[PDB]
Amino acid sequence: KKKPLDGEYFTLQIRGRERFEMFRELNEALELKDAQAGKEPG
Amino acid sequence: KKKPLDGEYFTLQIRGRERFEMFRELNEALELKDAQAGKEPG
Amino acid sequence: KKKPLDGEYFTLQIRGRERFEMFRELNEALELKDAQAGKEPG
Amino acid sequence: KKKPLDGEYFTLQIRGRERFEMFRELNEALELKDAQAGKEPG
Repeated sequence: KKKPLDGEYFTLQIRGRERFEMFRELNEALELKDAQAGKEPG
Repeated sequence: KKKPLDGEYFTLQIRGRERFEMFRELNEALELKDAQAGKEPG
Repeated sequence: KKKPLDGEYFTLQIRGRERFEMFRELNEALELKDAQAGKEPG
Repeated sequence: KKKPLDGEYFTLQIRGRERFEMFRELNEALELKDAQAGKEPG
């Protein structure tokens, strides 16, 4: 498929695997919002 | 000092510089509470 | 439509107007994923 | 003691008890850093 070039691309070292999964959820959250930006104004 | 056994160490790609600073903030947030887990709750 | 059984309904006092808008953003974030829990993951 | 001028005070309806405990955790997180804003960064 090859996705287009999105915004920049940084990284973050999250210590502790427990809190790691927690941050991952927040990442996907904002990710879906960005995809809803190109969606209808509704 | 600091911590004997360090937890795992993963990483996360944060697209977008604006949202990046947002996640980094939460990172130090949880890290602070971790240092408070040393002395019992008071 | 929307959702048959609504989950519980609590509340939270957010001190500071600046940080307030920050939490509200995460609120709608999780709410969006909840609506996606209807159709299987794809 | 504590803080002279308290910031504003709003509220937020968190649907779902599971996600509720999640937001509450981040609440105390930012509150802790606020108390550290007293002494310069070190």
